[PDB]
Amino acid sequence: HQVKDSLEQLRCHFTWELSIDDDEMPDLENRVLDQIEFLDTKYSVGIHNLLAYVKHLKGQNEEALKSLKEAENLMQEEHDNQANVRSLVTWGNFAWMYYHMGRLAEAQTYLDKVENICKKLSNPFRYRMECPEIDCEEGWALLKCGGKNYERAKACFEKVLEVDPENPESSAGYAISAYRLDGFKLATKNHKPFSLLPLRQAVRLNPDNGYIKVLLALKLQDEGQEAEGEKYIEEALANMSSQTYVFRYAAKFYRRKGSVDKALELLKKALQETPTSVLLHHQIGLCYKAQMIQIKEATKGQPRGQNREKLDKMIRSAIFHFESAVEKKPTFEVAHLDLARMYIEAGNHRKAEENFQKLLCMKPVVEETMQDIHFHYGRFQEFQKKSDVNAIIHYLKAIKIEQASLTRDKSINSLKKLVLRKLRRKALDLESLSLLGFVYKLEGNMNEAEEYYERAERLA
RNA sequence: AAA
Ligand SMILES: [Ca+2]
Ligand SMILES: [Ca+2]
Repeated sequence: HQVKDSLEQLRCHFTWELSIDDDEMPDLENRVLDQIEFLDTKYSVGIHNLLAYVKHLKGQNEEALKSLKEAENLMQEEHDNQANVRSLVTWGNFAWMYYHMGRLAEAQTYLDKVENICKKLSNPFRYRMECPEIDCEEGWALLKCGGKNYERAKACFEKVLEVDPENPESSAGYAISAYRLDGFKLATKNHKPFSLLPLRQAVRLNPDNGYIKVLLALKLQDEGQEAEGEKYIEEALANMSSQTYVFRYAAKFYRRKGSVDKALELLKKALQETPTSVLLHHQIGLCYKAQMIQIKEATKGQPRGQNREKLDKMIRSAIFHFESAVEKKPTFEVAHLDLARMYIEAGNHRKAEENFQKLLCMKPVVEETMQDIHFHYGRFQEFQKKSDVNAIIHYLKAIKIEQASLTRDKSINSLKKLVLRKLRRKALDLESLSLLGFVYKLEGNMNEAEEYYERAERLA
């Protein structure tokens, strides 16, 4: 059992517990291929090792070995054939691959290669290489493999910064991880911009990195400093590196600023290069949604003639792109929610309902998203299905998720409005009286609350 | 990646 025990001491994708789910694997593979072709980074060893790991999980071990050989080839060709500790991730993945393929003599050869380097560098462990480069590699792998891994990713980069606070690579990874984690909390009450200072430091330490700049721009826009942010958008757009990724986030920036036509032009250029990106399809749908809202206001809700044709084009285009996003990544919860809401605009309540039913079964990484799912389904029930019974059920389910948020407050207000309406048509509805007491209790008005709870009690 |  020495071989398997030794393999478990290696630091590589096989021991990083990435937990890649089958239903997210097609999208992951597409994003890995996009990154190989279009993200300009100093080292590409990590991304080719992740592609090999994906190929292995797909049952394509010979294809996996080709990616590991490419990782080794690129490491030398583009860095003066110098030795680099990042090779140990590749060798570790070779050892695991050969073990799984039954090429056990070769697996042992790769264990021996790793051991030889750990000894040469006075590493305390025989096989587990302790160095900042491999902490970074672990972090980048976690960061590519879905939101459930982001706290672990951030901690990988933080471990480096606790020893070397000006390390450029880990500054970048820590800032991106922190930014995405801030996004998970962006609608929660009293959320704070933990990623802002990290992003400023990462831009300082990585002055040519346009990916970091556009995230800094977006966080500045979040914090009410759009003009400052726009300077970073312009700097990133002036450099050719990673252009297709810069376009995604610049487009978000311009959409949120109100320059939707400009956003769409950038996204359509980006789609020429990465047509499988679910982020691009979702962002494109969001632009069409924003244009729909614009047309509705200019025509005060009653577009006719060419305006009606334009509106229908926006609705059907948003549906097309939201459907494209969820075909490619069926776990993309918020894209299903935007899709359901757009089927309401199209007048197809059966397809809206179908997508809401799908959403009610999901288990998002961000648990608060289920507040939005119940809230919007409750609104659909109240306003499209004319079912106060089901509206109340789902407003209550949103409220039961206790985390204070924009949506939980809207759900309380919507429930209040609904029950006040029912009491106007029937002042002695006992269920409505106690729900109104509940609402007032959640708001803090304890005397009004107990009044309605008592009033409700008497009648019974 | 909605918000
Ligand atoms: Ca390039
Ligand atoms: Ca290749």
